[PDB]
Amino acid sequence: IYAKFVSQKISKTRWRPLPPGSLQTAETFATGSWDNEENYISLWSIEGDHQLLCDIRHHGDVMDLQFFDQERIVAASSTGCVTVFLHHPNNQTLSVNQQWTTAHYHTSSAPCTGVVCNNPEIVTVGEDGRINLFRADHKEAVRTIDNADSSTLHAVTFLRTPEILTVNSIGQLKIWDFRQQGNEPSQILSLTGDRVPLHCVDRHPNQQHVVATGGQDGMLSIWDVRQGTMPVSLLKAHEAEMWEVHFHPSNPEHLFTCSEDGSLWHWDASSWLSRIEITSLLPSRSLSVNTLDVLGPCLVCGTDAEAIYVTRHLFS
Repeated sequence: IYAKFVSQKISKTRWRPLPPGSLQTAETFATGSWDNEENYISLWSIEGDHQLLCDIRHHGDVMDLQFFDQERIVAASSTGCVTVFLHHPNNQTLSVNQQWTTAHYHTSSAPCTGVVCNNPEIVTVGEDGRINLFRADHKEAVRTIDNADSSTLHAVTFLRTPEILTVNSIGQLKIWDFRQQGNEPSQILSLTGDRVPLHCVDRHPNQQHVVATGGQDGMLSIWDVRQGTMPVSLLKAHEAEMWEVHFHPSNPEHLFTCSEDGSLWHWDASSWLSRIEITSLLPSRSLSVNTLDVLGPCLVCGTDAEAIYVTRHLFS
């Protein structure tokens, strides 16, 4: 593993997906920054090293970031705007491809807090309680659900599309479907109480009913949406907020979490619904680790020390 300092607090880091049926490992990743007057979305290509491929100014903090496909990156802004940026296949520059400037708003600006992609669909959530389904090259949302909750939506994942699951500031998981009538969830699960925000969620890659969430209190919870209103497992973990949680996409016996307390943990259960081994990957006294991504043996993460950490050799 190695660090590179980049003069911006990094909110989001994501690997560019590999061409289908590629045998090479990930080598390009995107970053989004926050807490600057001038925030950026940047692309980087790879003692290891990486260099700046191109960048673009982003208005507002980068609240979330996902690749939609190899060339399109979707960003959520603190302004409420959702933007598709295009990385050109031939000239490698970034440009604004399309956007929904009123994805989230108060009727005042409402941050877009989460986005997930399943090409051609894009799903977004925000502090206005709106849940949007967008499709590439459609000017208007395909569907918007106006959630009437007094809580704040913090993150979203697909279950089986067009079914989704959201988590909120009072510790509830809510399930929705964009084909549904009305604005109510189909099911709710939650923590014991209303005092513990959930900040992140990820679905298991092969078991569409299994999700992991991370909380204000640093704990990892595992849920089975077929089973009751409560978690299956509640595991002590970090000393402060868990900001992201990811199942490894090709071997989900591995799972990764990161925290405000400066930690990034590699959990190795090699089932989550039933002795898990944990390794802490970053140095002691790191500032908040805001984000991570993993693909094959490659891990990238970004911190409030204005650092990006990379390894392309997690298992060798």
